[PDB]
This record gives sequence, C-alpha cells and structure tokens, in this order.
Amino acid sequence: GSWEIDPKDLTFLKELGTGQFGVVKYGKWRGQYDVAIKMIKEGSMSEDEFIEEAKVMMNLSHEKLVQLYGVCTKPIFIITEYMANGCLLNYLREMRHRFQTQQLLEMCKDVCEAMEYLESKQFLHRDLAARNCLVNDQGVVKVSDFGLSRYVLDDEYTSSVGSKFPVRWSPPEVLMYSKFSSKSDIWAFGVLMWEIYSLGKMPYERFTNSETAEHIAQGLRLYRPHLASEKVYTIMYSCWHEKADERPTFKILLSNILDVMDEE
Ligand SMILES: Cc1cc(-c2ccnc(Nc3cnn(C)c3)n2)ccc1CNC(=O)N1CC(OC(C)C)C1
Repeated sequence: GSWEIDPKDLTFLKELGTGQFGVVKYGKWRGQYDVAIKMIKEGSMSEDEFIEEAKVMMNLSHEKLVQLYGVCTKPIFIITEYMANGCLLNYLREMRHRFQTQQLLEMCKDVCEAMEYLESKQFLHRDLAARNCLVNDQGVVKVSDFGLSRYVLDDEYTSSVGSKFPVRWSPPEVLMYSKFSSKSDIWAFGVLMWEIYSLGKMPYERFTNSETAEHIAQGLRLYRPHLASEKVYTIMYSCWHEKADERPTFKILLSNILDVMDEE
C-alpha cells in the first residue's frame, strides 16, 4: 500500500532509545536515506486503529513536523524522519550549548509553526511537551509523535491519575473532566515554552503530579523563567487562562512570537 514500507528496504544501524512503544533505532532506507524506526512492542499499541490513522498522518506535511514516512504492517515498524540531535528536552539540558535567548525563541517559533499547521487541520497533538520534540542537524525543532497518544494501551499513561499521564502539561478541564480540545494543546504549548526558557527544568519541579493538579486547580501557575523577558512570559502565560475560550489560537501565538523576535 501507499502507506506500507518494505522492511527489507531498511538497514538497522544504531539504537536511539526506548519510548512508550519500545525501542527506536536509527537506520537507512534503500541504503541512502536516514530514517528512524520505531519497533512497536507487542501489546503496547492499538495497532489496527493506528494503521488506519497512519493514512491521515502520512498527509500531515509541514517542515516543522517530524514526518511519518510509512509503516511496516506485515513487531510492526513505524518509519519516521531522523533528527540527528535527538530529543529537545535532552538538548535544552546540555549546558554546553550556551544558548542565547534568540535561539530559545526560535525553538518556540519552530514548534508554534508545526502546531498552527496541525490546528489548521483540526488535528490535536494530545501530548505536546519538550520530550516530544526533536532537533535536526541545523538546530531546527520539530514536533514529533502527534496523535500517537490515542493508541497507547498502557493504563498508567491513559488515565489522568496514572503515573505516566502528562499532568504537568494538562489544563484544568483535562484534569477535572477529561475535556480535550485545541485549547488543551494551547495549554501544553505554554508549558513547552516554559521548558525551553527553563533549559529543560521539570515544570512544577518541587511538586508531585497530585500536588500539581491541586495547584493549577486553585488558580496557581508556573512563574517566569530567568531567561524569559516580560514579553515572552506574557505569551506563555496567555496559554494558561483558566477559561479555555480565553486562550489564544496557534495562529495568534505565532504572531506574538514573531512580534517578539523583532526585539532580539
Ligand atoms: C527513543 C526515541 C527516538 C525518537 C527519534 C526519532 C527521530 N530521530 C531521532 N533521533 C535521535 C538522535 N539521537 N537520539 C537519541 C534520537 N529520535 C523518537 C521517539 C523515541 C522514543 N519515544 C517514543 O517512541 N514515543 C512515541 C511517543 O508516544 C507518546 C506521544 C504517547 C513517545
């Protein structure tokens, strides 16, 4: 099929790590083109549902999305774009980079462009956070594994009380009522900007998940990272309005980030 990649066209070269579905490896497709290969461990994925949605994910084409090239469905494999510099979260925590804030702003812009595109397709990421962003050889950040949360069978990940749930990237109405929308992706983007300007600090670093959920339920918020200007903090803070309707769109966040870039 159009979505299906012949696994005999793959050459496995390096292990990259382990995620919710198991090992990811680096390799080549037809001897020439770098790819990342997710080897989906048995029982970790609702596979038939994912296969049908891979038809829609293939067509989600934006330069700031980590592209899904295809799937191996005859473990099943997911074949994606390769990002030489790995995960954004680990990238931010490498102090050797000595990032300027203009560089941090450009990572935010990168992610916001991917997400303005997904929102234009009415497609929700559902687990946006720095761990689900990757960095290529030119320092470009792209958004990875968008939509994949729907096919995770692990109950610790899919329940809002589970140990693996993205509590610290979740708006109040997700934590209280499981009400997901474009505005929960907005909430998580603001936490992501906070992670970037915090150089990979855990949000609510001194709190448990349970204490975070009570905190944000009482109206309390993350506060300004040392490297965020007042204008940058205003942008991320706009994402955390208690009323989902009063949060910006990604088109509006993109205009604000572009505005501020004119100041560095
Ligand atoms: C290990 C790994 C590598 C990659 C990957 C892809 C492309 N390029 C590179 N490059 C690179 C260079 N160095 N390193 C170390 C990596 N890496 C992508 C994901 C993962 C693991 N997460 C995972 O699979 N998840 C599915 C998602 O599910 C939730 C959203 C529900 C989280």
